[PDB]
Amino acid sequence: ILKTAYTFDDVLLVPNKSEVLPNEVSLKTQLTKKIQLNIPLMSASMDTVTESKMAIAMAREGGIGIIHKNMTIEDQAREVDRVKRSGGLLCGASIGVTNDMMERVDAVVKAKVDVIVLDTAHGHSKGVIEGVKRIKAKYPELQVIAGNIATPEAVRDLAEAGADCVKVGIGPGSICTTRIVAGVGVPQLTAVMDCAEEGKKLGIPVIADGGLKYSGDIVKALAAGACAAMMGSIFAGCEEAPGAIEIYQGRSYKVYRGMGSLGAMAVPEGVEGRIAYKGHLADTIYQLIGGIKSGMGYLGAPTLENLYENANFVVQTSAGFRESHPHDINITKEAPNYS
Amino acid sequence: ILKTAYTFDDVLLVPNKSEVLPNEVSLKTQLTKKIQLNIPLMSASMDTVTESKMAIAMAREGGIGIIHKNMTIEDQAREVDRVKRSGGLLCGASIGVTNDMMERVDAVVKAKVDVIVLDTAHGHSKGVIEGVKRIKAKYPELQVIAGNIATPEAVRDLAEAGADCVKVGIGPGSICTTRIVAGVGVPQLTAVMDCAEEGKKLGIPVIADGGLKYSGDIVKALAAGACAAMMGSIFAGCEEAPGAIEIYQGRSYKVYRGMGSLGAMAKGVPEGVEGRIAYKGHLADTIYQLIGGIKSGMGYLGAPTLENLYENANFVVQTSAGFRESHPHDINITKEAPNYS
Amino acid sequence: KTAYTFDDVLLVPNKSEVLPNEVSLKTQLTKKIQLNIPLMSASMDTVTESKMAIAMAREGGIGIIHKNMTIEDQAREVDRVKRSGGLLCGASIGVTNDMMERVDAVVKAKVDVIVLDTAHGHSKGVIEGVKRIKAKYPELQVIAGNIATPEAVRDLAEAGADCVKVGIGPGSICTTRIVAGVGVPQLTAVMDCAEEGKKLGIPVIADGGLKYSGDIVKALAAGACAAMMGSIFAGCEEAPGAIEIYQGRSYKVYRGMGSLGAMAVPEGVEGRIAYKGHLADTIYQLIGGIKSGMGYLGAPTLENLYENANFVVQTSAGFRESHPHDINITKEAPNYS
Amino acid sequence: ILKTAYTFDDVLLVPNKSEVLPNEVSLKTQLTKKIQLNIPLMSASMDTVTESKMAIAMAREGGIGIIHKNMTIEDQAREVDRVKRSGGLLCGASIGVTNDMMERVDAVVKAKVDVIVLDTAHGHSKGVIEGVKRIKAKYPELQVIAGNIATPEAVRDLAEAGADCVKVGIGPGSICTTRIVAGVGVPQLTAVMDCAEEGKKLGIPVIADGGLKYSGDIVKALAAGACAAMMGSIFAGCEEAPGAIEIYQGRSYKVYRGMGSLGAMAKFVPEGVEGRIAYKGHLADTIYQLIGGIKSGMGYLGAPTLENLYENANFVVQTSAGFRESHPHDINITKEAPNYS
Ligand SMILES: O=C(Cn1c(-c2ccccn2)nc2ccccc21)Nc1ccc2ccccc2c1
Ligand SMILES: O=C(Cn1c(-c2ccccn2)nc2ccccc21)Nc1ccc2ccccc2c1
Ligand SMILES: O=C(Cn1c(-c2ccccn2)nc2ccccc21)Nc1ccc2ccccc2c1
Ligand SMILES: O=C(Cn1c(-c2ccccn2)nc2ccccc21)Nc1ccc2ccccc2c1
Ligand SMILES: O=c1[nH]cnc2c1ncn2[C@@H]1O[C@H](COP(=O)(O)O)[C@@H](O)[C@H]1O
Ligand SMILES: O=c1[nH]cnc2c1ncn2[C@@H]1O[C@H](COP(=O)(O)O)[C@@H](O)[C@H]1O
Ligand SMILES: O=c1[nH]cnc2c1ncn2[C@@H]1O[C@H](COP(=O)(O)O)[C@@H](O)[C@H]1O
Ligand SMILES: O=c1[nH]cnc2c1ncn2[C@@H]1O[C@H](COP(=O)(O)O)[C@@H](O)[C@H]1O
Repeated sequence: ILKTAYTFDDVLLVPNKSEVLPNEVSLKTQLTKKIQLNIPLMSASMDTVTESKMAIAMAREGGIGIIHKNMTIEDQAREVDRVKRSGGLLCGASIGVTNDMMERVDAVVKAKVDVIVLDTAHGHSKGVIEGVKRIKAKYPELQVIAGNIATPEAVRDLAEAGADCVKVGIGPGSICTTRIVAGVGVPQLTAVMDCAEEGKKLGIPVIADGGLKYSGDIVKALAAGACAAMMGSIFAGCEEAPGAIEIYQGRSYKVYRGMGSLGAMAVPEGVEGRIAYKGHLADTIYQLIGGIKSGMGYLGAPTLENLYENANFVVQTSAGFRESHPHDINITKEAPNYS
Repeated sequence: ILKTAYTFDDVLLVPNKSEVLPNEVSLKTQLTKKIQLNIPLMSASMDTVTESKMAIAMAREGGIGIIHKNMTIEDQAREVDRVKRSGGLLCGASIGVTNDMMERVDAVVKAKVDVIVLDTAHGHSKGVIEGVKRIKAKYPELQVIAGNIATPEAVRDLAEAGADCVKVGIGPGSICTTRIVAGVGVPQLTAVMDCAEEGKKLGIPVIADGGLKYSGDIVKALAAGACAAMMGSIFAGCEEAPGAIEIYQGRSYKVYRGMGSLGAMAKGVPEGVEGRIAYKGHLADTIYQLIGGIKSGMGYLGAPTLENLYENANFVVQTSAGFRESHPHDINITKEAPNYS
Repeated sequence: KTAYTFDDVLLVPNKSEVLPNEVSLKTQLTKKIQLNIPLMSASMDTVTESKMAIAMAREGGIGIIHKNMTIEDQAREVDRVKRSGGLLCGASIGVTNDMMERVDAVVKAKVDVIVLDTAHGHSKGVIEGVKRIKAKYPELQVIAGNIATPEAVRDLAEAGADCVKVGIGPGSICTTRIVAGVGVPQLTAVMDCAEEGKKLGIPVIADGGLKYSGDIVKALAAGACAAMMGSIFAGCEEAPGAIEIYQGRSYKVYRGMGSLGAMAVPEGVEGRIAYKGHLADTIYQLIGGIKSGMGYLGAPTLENLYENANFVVQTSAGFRESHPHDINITKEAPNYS
Repeated sequence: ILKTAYTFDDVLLVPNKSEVLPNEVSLKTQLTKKIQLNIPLMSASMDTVTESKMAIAMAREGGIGIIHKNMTIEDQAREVDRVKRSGGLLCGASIGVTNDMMERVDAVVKAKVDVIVLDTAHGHSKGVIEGVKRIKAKYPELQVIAGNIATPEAVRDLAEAGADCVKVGIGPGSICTTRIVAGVGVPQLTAVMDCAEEGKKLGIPVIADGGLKYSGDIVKALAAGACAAMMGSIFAGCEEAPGAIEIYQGRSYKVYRGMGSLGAMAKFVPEGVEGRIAYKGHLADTIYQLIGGIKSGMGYLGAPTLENLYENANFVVQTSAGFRESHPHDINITKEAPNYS
């Protein structure tokens, strides 16, 4: 009708002439204008992904973790404190549009938090916009990420409110049912391209949040203009993630649920389930890092800015999708970076 | 060849700036120019969906039930009389193009019915047009819904026949095999927005009938210009629905069949199937989930009213790959969700 | 260009003054051959012989006897049909050395229509075939297949063919598009050939890929004078072969004429299909479906169907909406699955 | 975003007028200007696909096999020698970009190799262009194939580097995960078609490598303009391939793995997977079916030669439903088909 939007599986990157080996690329990126990460990875702010244990591991990996707000204000400030009490580690906290929102900001700021994430289901709303201005009035130097959005117009209005960064993604999450119960959402790839274009026109970087399943998907997001990528599912199985280990018919599992699921709220827009135990975060990141560098090797990109400036996309069909994945083969040895 | 028509699964709505919250929006819709609903929901006129018990619950919930015509004229009048006697409640009655069509209409009008619906497989037929013209000639004050159509040309013809509202949908039904056995039909979303646009010019509202699986599908149908959504499958497993609770493999199910199926025809070539649907419980609990999802969508599009929703709605087309990520993926769902399965 | 098959498209409802019990299914197969209903059984060694061809003509269609037998045997099969009242009968010939001997035999048996069935109808061998036959028998009705292009219609109509069979690859037992990579999606194929055929006053037969009665309507609306089917009639008692039981279920062997078994590099497969029972009740569901379809388009005649037919394309999501969904079917419909 | 790119399964070939029978067509092709093959088939340079046993079988069958480089320099030169001394047989040898690459080239040339393949994940790079130049400057008469690429620009750079032949394919391999872990690649048919077109302007042939499952897939590649087709999956299950015949549940299998898999590389990040495929018996039977399938295709398009096949070939695009129609459907296949599974 208006246009057809695409997600990550609809698209492929086209190989460019390369004069750079995968081990020669640099994954440095600017999260906000005052905060630089060594790798463009962020762990999701959920009660089953990121607490003290995960945030410390991520920051030590060159990324950053966002402490979830599904706890008391006192507890969250203590979680942030733990991360800051172990070296100069970057740490983020989650803030929501509520009645005690400023009291919550006051606590984590005193806990010396680096970045604040103001995430609601609908970022392009009166609550979020006025909320950002209200936070930027008391703490002008505090770095603020707002979300989530899916349109260029939302990027502009959030920038006007004083946001330093915006989170992009309405519906792509593996645990998300927003597009099903509300019928609302924009396919993540198109959403990232449209928002990053407007973002680079105003000087405000964007974050690709949700829908990422493979390392190659991250390369598509980074080549679409995203300054960083947020994942829950990929990190939820890691040992650094909250929750106990469950054994189900010989295999090991970890629980994983959306912040809009029934259990987390204790009308839902998320589900609740389990994912396979992956082990330590370091091993997951290694395969992710290696895959991205390999991708940037194919495109001749030494940095992430060169990746974006010289990336060409092509659309693939259902048949092309089957060709991209391994096919007509009975896999006997599982790979660390696939399935 | 002519064009590409889309269904609900094909599209998604784009979020607008929002200065409203889901608990602040109004769901009041306008069925006909005289009949107003509090929520744009109505139960399908099917022998396994809407009887007096269901029609009562639908009305008290803010919507309206439509009594099916698979029974004697005397019995259908009694079903309506049961609904209207228990409080001042809205009620609908189904009429078909038959020989005793007018006498069936005569009976339900005597039972103080609010709206008549001339539902048939092919609404854009001579029998319906001449049929509506007779009902409107005898009862000029009686509100008439006529279906089913799928093209704007049929909207012009039925409205010209005197209809007050039209019902859209040929094929979308969960129990429907019309598109398979006849090869005839139009994907419901394209069908709805085509007819609603034409009906908007003539001032005749349209009804999105069939094909709605989740609460988000309704939001799409309302944004496409429909004034109300008709559903059979969603309500079929509810307590207020006709039929006994049958147990299959230790789970509770109710029988749900098509009006054009083999079983329904025997009651009084098939274009429907017969099957079972899980028992969902009381209607209020199912309506609550539907309303909540609809109010969320209107919160996302920043629309306080159903009209404003239609005025500022932007659809985007997703592929089968986009359909995958739109649903939950890469996770073993263990806990149960009230609005997803 | 992207070409479509039957499941890609849907017919759009028109204004209707006619009812399904009033329509007419009379069609003109050739110029001087007409059927009461536009259905014909495939000339396959597991579908059509005298018993099937007799049943087909009695219902109002016509069956074509397969050529996978001796010239004497196929001549007897035709006679067995012709003896059983004034019943229509068809016979298939191929581009062979004794093709003229086979033609002479079935003509002597007073067959009504002949069909040259080749994998590639648009070839030198088939054009010579039609032209050589029409020289000896200017009054013998000839169908020629298979083709998929309008150019092929022209070249075949100019050879003296009375009708052309359309379909390369849609067959349920076919692997041509897989082993050769050649073919055209049947709907676009019939639609393109039908338009060219109307210009020349030559009818086209939609052959292969027909699963439901709605699919048959789509072909007729595209401009096909008739529809040929193997799979829908394969499991019937009137079809050749014996009933084989496999793990409790009664099946009949159905196989492509280009499979290893029928040849005794294949372009067909050999499989089993469920026992459907008598042909009469299958036809009753097909005819009634086609009637329903025509009623939706306000078409009293087949030629009126084609003139006012408007197609529309659906996605794979619209496909899942067209079939019955989100319900556990407990009773098998007589015309669906 | 650019145009949409297609896979073999996305398209079909339109039949042409034909005066030729499949038994009359010729399958001769020029792999390079100096090298001619009786049949346009190649085996992949992989440790689970091609060694002297396979190369000899491929050669005797009219094609050529490329010895892989997962062995020492003395071992590979030894394998090449076995093929050359067995009879007047063609043989290829695979080379990678390393410090000992010129030493390895010297060895296989001394073994009288016919063609060198510079195999790498990304042929369009500084390393490969320098390699082709460094080799050609020392061995001007030696035939050099370069890959892998997927763009016409890469063709020009390789041709300008001195390459005699270009291998295309980024990610279509059956055991490949490059498009999944790097998100990089081009659907093979579009790649082959683009690279062949640029090749025709320059006068340099292109190989279609990977993603071929059926004989009909090969025909599309050849019609797109490729000079030959390189296959791993189709050949790896044969007896002449390396690796023992493994058994599982009364069914005999063989091990087939990608050269970028964890097992073949022997921390690292893999771009391939290891698995198992069915035992197909002898290569002679497999080749016979592939040849027969191509001869059939050429007869459909009225093409007596491969060059005549490319010139009058018309492609059409099919949807998902067309894909279902193209394959066998609604039938329980009982007997085994020698060219379909
Ligand atoms: O709050 C939720 C659902 N929800 C979630 C959640 C979080 C992330 C993604 C999806 N849903 N978490 C919740 C926790 C409690 C209650 C409702 C919740 N959804 C909406 C929907 C429309 C809105 C319009 C304007 C302003 C806010 C709106 C909020
Ligand atoms: O004859 C068959 C295969 N075949 C079939 C068959 C029939 C219909 C559809 C597909 N295949 N039946 C056969 C019976 C015996 C031997 C081969 C057969 N295939 C071909 C393929 C290309 C041709 C090009 C020019 C002239 C004739 C050509 C024939
Ligand atoms: O009557 C039914 C089938 N049918 C149904 C039904 C109702 C809704 C959706 C699908 N089918 N209910 C029936 C009850 C009795 C007999 C037939 C019935 N279908 C048709 C089909 C084409 C028509 C064309 C012109 C006029 C009327 C036509 C009717
Ligand atoms: O070589 C591999 C991975 N790899 C493979 C392999 C072979 C064929 C297809 C895919 N991958 N085989 C390997 C063997 C050892 C180590 C890495 C290997 N990956 C890449 C990816 C992008 C590059 C860009 C410029 C230069 C070199 C690049 C290398
Ligand atoms: O329950 C919810 N409903 C919808 N989206 C959610 C919910 N919980 C988390 N998300 C989003 O999904 C992202 C992670 O999804 P995933 O990594 O693709 O599994 C988070 O960073 C949030 O943006
Ligand atoms: O048997 C039938 N054949 C075709 N459509 C039907 C039949 N019975 C009911 N319908 C339609 O399908 C609607 C309900 O389908 P659902 O709510 O989408 O499951 C009804 O309101 C009718 O419009
Ligand atoms: O072996 C074969 N290979 C390819 N096509 C075949 C073969 N046998 C029959 N056909 C075609 O397929 C049609 C029937 O297919 P179906 O109706 O789709 O089952 C026949 O009328 C022939 O046109
Ligand atoms: O591990 C790998 N990763 C990616 N591609 C590979 C790998 N190993 C082999 N290939 C390619 O895949 C081709 C064979 O794929 P197939 O014929 O589709 O099985 C080879 O000729 C190589 O071009």
